[PDB]
Amino acid sequence: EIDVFCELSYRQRAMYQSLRNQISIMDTLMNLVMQFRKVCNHPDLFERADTSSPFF
DNA sequence: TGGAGAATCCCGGTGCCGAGGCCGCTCAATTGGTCGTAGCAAGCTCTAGCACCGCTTAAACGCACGTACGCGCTGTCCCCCGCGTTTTAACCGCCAAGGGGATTACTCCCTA
Repeated sequence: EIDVFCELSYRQRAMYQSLRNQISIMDTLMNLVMQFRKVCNHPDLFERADTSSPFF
């Protein structure tokens, strides 16, 4: 059994920390631990990156 | 009237498939007892439904009389039927999708 640690990429931690900011109001925690598990898997699960352009 | 042909009947054969009957279970109908009530029986009031009389007039009705409208009769046509050809898409089969819902998993926190 080999443990393989890797840190949250800058996009993931932008998701994770703004999500964790909800703990300043709630604590829904069982909802948050599923959103935290999504971003810990891939942020496209939480918000799919897609072709984008400036504000019109 | 006759006739030909096209349309409908009837008779027998075939098949399939659904109705009628059988079997398990269950759960919902029945037995037995309690308790509340509700509506059934008496009694009182007096409300308004019925009957009658007399007057008023305005609504009904019998009949005169016309003319306005119902209907049969003629002509036209046009437009809907009937039947043959062309075309389309309804019906059937088979696979696909997914989409919804109920069960199961596991944390977190309310509430008893």
